[PDB]
Amino acid sequence: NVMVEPHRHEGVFICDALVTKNLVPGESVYGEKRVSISEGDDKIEYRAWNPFRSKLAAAILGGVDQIHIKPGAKVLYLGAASGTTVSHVSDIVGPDGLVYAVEFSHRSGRDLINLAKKRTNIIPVIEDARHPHKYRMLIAMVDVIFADVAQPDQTRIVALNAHTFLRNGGHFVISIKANCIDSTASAEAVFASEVKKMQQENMKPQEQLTLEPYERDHAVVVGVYRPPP
Ligand SMILES: C[S@@+](CC[C@H](N)C(=O)[O-])C[C@H]1O[C@@H](n2cnc3c(N)ncnc32)[C@H](O)[C@@H]1O
Repeated sequence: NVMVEPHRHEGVFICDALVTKNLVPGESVYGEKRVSISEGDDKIEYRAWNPFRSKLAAAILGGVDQIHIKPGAKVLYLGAASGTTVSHVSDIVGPDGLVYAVEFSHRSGRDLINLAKKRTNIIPVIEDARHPHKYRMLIAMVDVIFADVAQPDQTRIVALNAHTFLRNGGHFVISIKANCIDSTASAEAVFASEVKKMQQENMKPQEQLTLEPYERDHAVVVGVYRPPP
């Protein structure tokens, strides 16, 4: 009997509980359940991924087509907070991948630094994502930008980081809480405005979705970055 199967997305597993392979067996990050499966000499541990805490988990359970975060990927994560979702991104990309965890709160930054002591593939970048010139010497070109900064100017922030760091043909995944971007606009008006702005920066959405029943008026937009020469 197989208990934990690979998900459609490489590096994600499904146990309906979503889980990732724990890069640091024995350690939990935010109190999540861990499931360790031993058979003979083999052993693998997974970590439960809470879709009421992690917008990316809610999107995956909501049926997103691609997430682009995969084993070996280099990810620029904007708005890393204390590392809840970053820890699962770190699990997915694995030892040969890389996650830059950009977060400007020093309080949250201390949690990220402690998390990255055990995870070799996390670089805490405790800086303001509006000013990538201050950290551009730390960020090698990346494959994916994941953004969840919950700011009215999030699209401009993401575009500036994309134009600096994202490879041609790389991808983006942007989390959008409508009332964090413009609380006097309707969710549809916010999401349409943000999609429009992305397209103008050669961030072409390939999929957009909302996150019910985990979150209300909260979208995830996934797409590809195809800038001019
Ligand atoms: C919704 S929380 C992120 C939750 C996190 N993505 C997760 O799922 O684990 C938004 C975060 O973005 C951070 N943030 C907001 N504006 C920022 C900026 N200009 N630069 C860096 N971090 C920023 C906030 O401090 C906060 O930690």
